Amino acid sequence: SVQIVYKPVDLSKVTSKCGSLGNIHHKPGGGQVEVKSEKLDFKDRVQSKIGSLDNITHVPGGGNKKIETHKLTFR
Amino acid sequence: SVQIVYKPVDLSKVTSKCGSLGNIHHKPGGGQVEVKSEKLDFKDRVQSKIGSLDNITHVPGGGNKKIETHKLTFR
Amino acid sequence: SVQIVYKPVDLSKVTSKCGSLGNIHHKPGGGQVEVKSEKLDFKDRVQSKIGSLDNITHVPGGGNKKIETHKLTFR
Amino acid sequence: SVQIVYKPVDLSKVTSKCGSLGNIHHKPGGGQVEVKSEKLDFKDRVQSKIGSLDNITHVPGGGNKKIETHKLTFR
Amino acid sequence: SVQIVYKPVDLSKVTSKCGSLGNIHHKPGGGQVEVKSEKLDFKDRVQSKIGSLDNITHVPGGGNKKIETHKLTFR
Amino acid sequence: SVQIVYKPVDLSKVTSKCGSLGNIHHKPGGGQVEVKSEKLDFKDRVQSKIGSLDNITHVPGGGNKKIETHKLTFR
Amino acid sequence: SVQIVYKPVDLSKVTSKCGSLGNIHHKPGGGQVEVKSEKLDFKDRVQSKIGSLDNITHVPGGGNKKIETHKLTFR
Repeated sequence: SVQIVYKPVDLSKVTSKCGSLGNIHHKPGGGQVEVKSEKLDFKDRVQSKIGSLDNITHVPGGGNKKIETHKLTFR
Repeated sequence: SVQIVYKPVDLSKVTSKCGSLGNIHHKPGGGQVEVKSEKLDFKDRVQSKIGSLDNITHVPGGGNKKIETHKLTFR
Repeated sequence: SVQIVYKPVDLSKVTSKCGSLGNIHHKPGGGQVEVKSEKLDFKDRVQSKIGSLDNITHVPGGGNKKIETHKLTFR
Repeated sequence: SVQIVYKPVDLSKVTSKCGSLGNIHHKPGGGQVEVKSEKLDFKDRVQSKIGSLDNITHVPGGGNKKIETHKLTFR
Repeated sequence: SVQIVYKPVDLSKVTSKCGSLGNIHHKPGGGQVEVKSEKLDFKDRVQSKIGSLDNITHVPGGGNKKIETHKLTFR
Repeated sequence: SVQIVYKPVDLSKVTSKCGSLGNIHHKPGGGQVEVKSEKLDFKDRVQSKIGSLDNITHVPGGGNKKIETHKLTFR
Repeated sequence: SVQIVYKPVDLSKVTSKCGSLGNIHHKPGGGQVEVKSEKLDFKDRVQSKIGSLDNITHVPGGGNKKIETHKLTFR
């Protein structure tokens, strides 16, 4: 016989108090990109950017992240 | 015989108090992109950007994320 | 017989008090990128950027992260 | 017979009090990148940047991180 | 008494033989311009551009110029 | 008495033989310009560009120039 | 009495034989310019660029120049 008991408890807390965020300026002068890739062959769970000129301004009032992977494997 | 008990408890908290967000400016001068890719062949769960000139201004009042993958596998 | 009891407790705390964020300026003069890659062949859980000219301004009021991987494997 | 009891307790605390953040300026003059890679072959859990000219301005009011990997393996 | 004789002779020649002109490509990625000029005051024979984002493709089969200012001033 | 004789002779020649001009490519990634000029005051024969992001592709089959200023001043 | 005789002779020659011009590529990654000039005051025969991000591709089949200033001044 086998018994497995997986009873994790999480009363955890992730938080911020953040006042004014204010004067965020993001002013990029524009570059230049070239790519040559005579053939491509992607096959499983692939994430790809091949050519890109990508600006982001990401200004979250909180932006608090909490990743909580569980895995229970029996064989 | 086998018994498995998977009883995780989560009373967890993810939070922000964020005041004014205010003057976010995102003013990108526009680049230039070229790609040559004489053939492509994508086959399973592929995410792809091949050529791109992509600006984002992402300004969430909260933006708090909480990812909670469970997996229980028996064989 | 076997008994396994996996009962972790987490009352943990991740936090910030952050006042004004204020004058963040991000003003990049635009570069130049070239790539030649006569063939590519990606096959499992691949993350790829092949050519890129990517600016980010990431200004989270909190931005507190908490990664909590569990794994219980029985054989 | 076997008994395993995995009962870690974590009442831990990760924190900051951070006043004004203020005048962060990030003004990069734009470089130049070239890559030649006549063929590529990626196969498992690969993270790759092949050519890149990437600026980041990451200004989190908190930015406190807490990584908590557990693993319990029985054979 | 005074005599002035202004008898310049010009049998001059300005010329080109120019075959095919062919594949001129002019593909500009679009910039960004800002100007602040709280007051302006222009007064004689002024040529001005104050803000501009101006592309030209000027492809004259000849384009030969010949400027020939004379001036004779007596007092 | 006075005599002045101004009899310049010009049988001069300016020339080119130029075959094919061919593959001229002009592909500028787009910059970024800012100007602050709280007041301006221009007054005689002024040529001015105050802010500008200006591309030119000037491909004359000849483009031969010949400037020939004369001036005769008597007092 | 006075006699002045100004009889310059110019049978001069300016020339080129130039075959194919061919593969001229001009691919600038885009910069960034800022100017602050709290007041300006221009007054005679002024040529000015105050802020600029200016690309030129000037590909003349000939481009031969010939400047020939004369001046005769009597007092």
